[PDB]
Amino acid sequence: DADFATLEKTSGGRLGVCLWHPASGARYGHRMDERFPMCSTVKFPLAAAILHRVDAGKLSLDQRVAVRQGDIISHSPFTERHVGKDMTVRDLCRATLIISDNAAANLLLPLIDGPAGLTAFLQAQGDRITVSARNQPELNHFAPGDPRDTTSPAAMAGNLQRFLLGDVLSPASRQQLADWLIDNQTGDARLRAGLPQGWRVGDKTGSNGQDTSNDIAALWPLAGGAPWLLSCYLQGSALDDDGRDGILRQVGELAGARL
Repeated sequence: DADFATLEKTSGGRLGVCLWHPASGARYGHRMDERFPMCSTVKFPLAAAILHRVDAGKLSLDQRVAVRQGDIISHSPFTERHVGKDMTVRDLCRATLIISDNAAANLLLPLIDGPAGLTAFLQAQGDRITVSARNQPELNHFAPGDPRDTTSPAAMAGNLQRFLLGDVLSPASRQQLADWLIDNQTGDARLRAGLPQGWRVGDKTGSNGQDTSNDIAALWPLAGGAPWLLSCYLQGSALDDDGRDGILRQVGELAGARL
């Protein structure tokens, strides 16, 4: 927890990291309780809330949601192909997670009573910090003192534990959720690029395109054993997307030396 301070100086802005090993209780990080904008990382608790409602019989992964032209916004590469028809909830979950389909998240949110319902879901599972207030794209707005669409590195690391390793979800739902993060397509130049060999990575990313990039991940040891959880938030950085990706890569390098 001193390498992160040195790394934060390179970034500019605020760097929040939480590396947690639940089986042993080891914890490393920096600004672990400060609030950072979630950006697209809000899609991970969004998918878990969907699966939890599915496990409760109040929703089905095979029910289909209509897609109209008004639902399409920027960076929605899968939902834009289904204007005038429908898509299964399962495919909407996959699209919003592995490629960060923005419209797919706006179509999943009303199924769990919107951002207010997502916050109510997070509070019921034990997360009293994370606040989900808006949908895409305005959830990327952030200002100090404004807790809307924010989380903490420790809170999101705990959510990774509850939904992937805990018993919040059914064994089939939590394994499907892990498989989605493993199939992520947007994190090759971020945490994955710095993490060492011998670990399976599942992650979800986020970015505002100017000064904020986030990446939360689960670290399964390929040689068997208990997994780690790594949340990383970088807000207000002076580096652009490629530079912030380099900071996220170095976070993976620092975490790899602590495994």
